[PDB]
Amino acid sequence: QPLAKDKVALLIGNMNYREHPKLKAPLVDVYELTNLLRQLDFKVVSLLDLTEYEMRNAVDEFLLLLDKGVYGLLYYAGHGYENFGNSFMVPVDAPNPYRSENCLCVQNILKLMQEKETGLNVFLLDMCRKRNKVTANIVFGYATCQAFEIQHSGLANGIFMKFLKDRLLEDKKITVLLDEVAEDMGKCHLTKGKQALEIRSSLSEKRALTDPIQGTEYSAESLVRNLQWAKAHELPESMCLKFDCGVQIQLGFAAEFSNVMIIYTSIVYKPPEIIMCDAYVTDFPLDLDIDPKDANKGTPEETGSYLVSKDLPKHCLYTRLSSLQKLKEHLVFTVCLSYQYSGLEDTVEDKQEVNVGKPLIAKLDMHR
Repeated sequence: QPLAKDKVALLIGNMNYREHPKLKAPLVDVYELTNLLRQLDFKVVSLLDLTEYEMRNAVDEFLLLLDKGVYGLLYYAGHGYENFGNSFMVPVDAPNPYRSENCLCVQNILKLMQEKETGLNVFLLDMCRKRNKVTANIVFGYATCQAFEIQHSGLANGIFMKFLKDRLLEDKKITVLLDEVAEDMGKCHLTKGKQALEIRSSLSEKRALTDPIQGTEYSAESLVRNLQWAKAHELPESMCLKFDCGVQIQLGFAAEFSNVMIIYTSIVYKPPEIIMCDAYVTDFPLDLDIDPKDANKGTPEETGSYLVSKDLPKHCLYTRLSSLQKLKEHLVFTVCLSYQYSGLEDTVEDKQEVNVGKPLIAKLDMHR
């Protein structure tokens, strides 16, 4: 039986491009792949809309986890670029036209992966393409069909992921699964008789994503890095804030991605002596680049949140923090309360600062 020393994954989805067409499929595809891999015991970091610097730093931190016998999986969905036999991943801040120096070279990552002694290393690219001795056990999948499908929900789903999600949970050698995905796509009307998937493999043994985790036992200087990566899925716990007037505010947290978190607030208790009160969140760290006109909304959809609406309580005010990878310090923000005493005309203001630590991606000690 093949064993994994540990299972680690990094998934990046780029959609909202400054100078290039916006993509739709990376949103749901990264969200669904994150859940699928977590089911298989991978410690996953998922990131949406990264700049050049952010992409390079996240890839470097992931590469650092690839110790002897470890199973790694790296997934990128977004714009891609091809130039003189080399392929490149395009970050959201890339200027138009495309330049190599602004992008991440796939061949250079493959080269760094080839120096690891991984039990398995799966590198999958799902790109919207444009032109103008000791085994590392690398399996490289390169789909150039990134084209999508609209669901009953109105959400976009990708072609490579549609076939992948139906096969990924099976206890079969990874290369055998990918050959089936290539056949599925070859029969699919959108990709029939076209260069849609290229698979490269240097896998000498029967390894699968379903393989159990071995004598994990980290090491001395791999310890902190791994504990931080394992904790990047942990939400801040719910909190109930008490104000001197007696009004109690509940603060809740939900996650779409490792760098996208939703904060919700509601008035849980209003004393009889208080006629009217309202609560709102403000003064977030500058690095997050929020804008008060996008915070404290009546519905999750108004903040740009559509993935976790079933897990979000109704009748709250919602705020979406989609740039958490930019956070270099504790997430400290203010809960403001406006209130009025029954029989009095004046509106009283009160406020308190909340520290929710370094949530999700902020747990990592990466370059920022």
